[PDB]
Amino acid sequence: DLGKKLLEAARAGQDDEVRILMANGADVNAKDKDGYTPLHLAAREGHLEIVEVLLKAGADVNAKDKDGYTPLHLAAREGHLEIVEVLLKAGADVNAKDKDGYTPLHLAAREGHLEIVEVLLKAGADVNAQDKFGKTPFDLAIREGHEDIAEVLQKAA
Repeated sequence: DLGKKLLEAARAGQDDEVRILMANGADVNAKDKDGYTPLHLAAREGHLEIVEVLLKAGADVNAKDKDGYTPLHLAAREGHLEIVEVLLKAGADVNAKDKDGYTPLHLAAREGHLEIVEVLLKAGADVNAQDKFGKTPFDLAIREGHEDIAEVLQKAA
């Protein structure tokens, strides 16, 4: 199964290998046991070239894993700025919620990725989105002391 191979190559950042598999018919929307697609894994790991290749192949940019995470959730959490931007351009739902109501903005704020927070805001991230605990990204920012993020978030309110 070429999908299972594309998943591993995407995670491993094996560009030539990803290239070969897709050039040879690999299912770009292959899912692993946890619902990750190659786009999730590449986005999480920071493999930009692979991300772009998958997107152009029409990979579902808003695919959800078993917990509702989109590739944008992962890139934003991990702090991969270039990947976040590429995902957004490809139509990523910037306000996608996971099973706990976490948006990419929540995750970026929680993690302290200011640059990503700003980029998410420009793409129309909802600063008022609440998670399962009724917390907004602003709340998460205060709860990690991310004051630069807290301020950016409050100005976008």
